[PDB]
Amino acid sequence: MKRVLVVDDEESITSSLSAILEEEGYHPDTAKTLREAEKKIKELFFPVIVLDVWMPDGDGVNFIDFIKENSPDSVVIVITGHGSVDTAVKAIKKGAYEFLEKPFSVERFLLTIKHAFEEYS
Amino acid sequence: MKRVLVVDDEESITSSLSAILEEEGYHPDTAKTLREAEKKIKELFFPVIVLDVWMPDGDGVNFIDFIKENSPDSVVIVITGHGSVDTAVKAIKKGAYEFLEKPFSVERFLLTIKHAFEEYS
Repeated sequence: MKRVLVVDDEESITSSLSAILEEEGYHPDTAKTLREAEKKIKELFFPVIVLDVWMPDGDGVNFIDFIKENSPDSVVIVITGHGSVDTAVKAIKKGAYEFLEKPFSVERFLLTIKHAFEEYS
Repeated sequence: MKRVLVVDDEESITSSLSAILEEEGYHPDTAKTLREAEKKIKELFFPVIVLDVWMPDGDGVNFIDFIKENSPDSVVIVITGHGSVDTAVKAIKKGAYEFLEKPFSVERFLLTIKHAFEEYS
């Protein structure tokens, strides 16, 4: 199942990214808090999940630790508008399949998901 | 033996980075061509090597493929002044332990090596 969970305190963004995700047949999700995404993350099977860095509860880079703990085969994408090569690297070796800034187009956004699964396989 | 090979068509840079590397007891090296770094690479044991992207023969990101072929346990660092998050990621999953732009300070430069080994272990 092309299930995907988009975690972002910005309903404005998730709303858009959710339109393109649901269009490809995928199941886009929204989460304003990580803790909430963790409860369901362990209560259901999620192939690929998207979690930005700019989080209210806590950064996303560190959030991976939990995922890689209760979902090693799982793949999560880290995105942030602040931009940073340093944080990007450490965010790639943690549990981020790809690092994309805040602004993104369906072209690069869709390519991320499609590859997110194929890779996980 | 704290051996390190810095590949950069810029003798001006390698000259500096080589001063700090040799200071820590490491053995800094310079290479204006990849092909040359490949011959010696398979002619000796190299724990950590640094290869920038801006190369005359060919990009460094793709160069990793060769290393990961005749040196999987080996760790190489990819650096480029052009800067790019996209290329950075793909350069991290290839064989780059860390991604640092052109300009760098001994503080971040030394930290890369020190961790380069410890990590490889």
